[PDB]
Amino acid sequence: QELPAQVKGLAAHINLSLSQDLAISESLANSYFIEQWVREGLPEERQNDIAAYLARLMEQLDTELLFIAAQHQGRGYYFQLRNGEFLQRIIQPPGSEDDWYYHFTDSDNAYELNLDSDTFSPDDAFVYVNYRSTVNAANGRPLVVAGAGLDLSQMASLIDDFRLGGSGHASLLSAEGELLVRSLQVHEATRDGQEVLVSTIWLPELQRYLMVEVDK
Amino acid sequence: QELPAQVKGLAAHINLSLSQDLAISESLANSYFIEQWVREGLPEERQNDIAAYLARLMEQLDTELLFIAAQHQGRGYYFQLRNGEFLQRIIQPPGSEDDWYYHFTDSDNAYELNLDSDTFSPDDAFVYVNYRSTVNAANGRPLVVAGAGLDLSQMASLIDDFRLGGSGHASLLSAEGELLVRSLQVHEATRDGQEVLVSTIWLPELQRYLMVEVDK
Ligand SMILES: Nc1nc2[nH]cnc2c(=O)[nH]1
Ligand SMILES: Nc1nc2[nH]cnc2c(=O)[nH]1
Repeated sequence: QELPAQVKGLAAHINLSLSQDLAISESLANSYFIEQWVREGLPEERQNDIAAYLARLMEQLDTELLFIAAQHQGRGYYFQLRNGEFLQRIIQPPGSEDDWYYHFTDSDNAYELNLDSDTFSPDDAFVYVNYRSTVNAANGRPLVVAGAGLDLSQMASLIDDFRLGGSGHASLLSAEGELLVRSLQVHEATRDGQEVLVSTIWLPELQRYLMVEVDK
Repeated sequence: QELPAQVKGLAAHINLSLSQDLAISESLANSYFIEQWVREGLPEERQNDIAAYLARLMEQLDTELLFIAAQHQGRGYYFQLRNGEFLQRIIQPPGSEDDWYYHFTDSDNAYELNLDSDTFSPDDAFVYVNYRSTVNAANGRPLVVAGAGLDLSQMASLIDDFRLGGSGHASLLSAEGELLVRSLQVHEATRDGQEVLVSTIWLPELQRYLMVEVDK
């Protein structure tokens, strides 16, 4: 049976791409230079530097968004490099859209992959790689929560990266059944028109399932 | 046949570990802060900072050695964090042991995994993750060549990480037959005493082959 092993290998491909992104996100969240920039009071004079730094990562990871959420004097600051623009704002109280932060920082997870609409542009939704810094602020929250906001179209192109015979559909869903993107125990099911074979597997790094259809 | 697929999966495990190391090495070689420290003339005043920075990576990658080779005014400087010590020296001409540099910088490879004896301590030999910076100096050489020096004992523990049935031996060799470490088309060969099954596969990221023996 080539199809099950092929599904496992493609899942491994997705895993290694996300793992490169995750390692870079951890190194960014625990960056000594970013922590020193935070302790210095986040001077605007060095912002350009910071931008360049994040640029060097965006070129390597090919991700649309890069974000840094810093804590200083009890205030949270959200910075984002995207499309050459370096945007900055203040993190909102838990009653607004930034409650995700209060979520991830209240969980004991070192990292989570939460899908959410962008706070600078609510129209676009991204898959955010929230990684927590080892250092904690005086209020108990992570000093830095940095990572990469992935454009879901890329998600579509890297699952469309490999196709079995050039046909079939590959889908990636969430744990509640919310579908994220579209291009072990294998089963056979009759689809509308013609029958197909389906087989699913769950990714722990993404917290999310993966299905695939194949005909002849 | 479970053994071939198991060999492929363990090779994938080795690949993903080395890939985390490689991504961190690339981000370090193309670090904007390191490049600014180089352009500033490599001030000793900031050395502590640099050290801390590299420390933050060594804690994440669990690698014995971290190295940075910088170019400034036509002179090459070799820095290494290891065991809490921040060592620094001048890169030797091609007639000495640093010729590896002139090798890797003369190849069009973005990165190479060269095994070599340490230049600060010739007794210990490491597997060096040489990654080239995108920026080039005025003399045409990479402005920064940074990465991680892996202790081969770790290499032994991550191939001993997974064992089939708790028996058998897994070996990793070079392209000339030089064995690196010890714990597709499968073949059967009679070893001294009792017969065994052997199957090998080549890793492109490591440029190196992988064998494995199994009895019953
Ligand atoms: N909306 C939103 N923006 C983010 N920026 C970083 N992480 C997130 C997240 O989870 N949601
Ligand atoms: N000896 C030695 N030291 C290194 N430091 C970084 N790369 C190397 C290498 O290839 N050889």
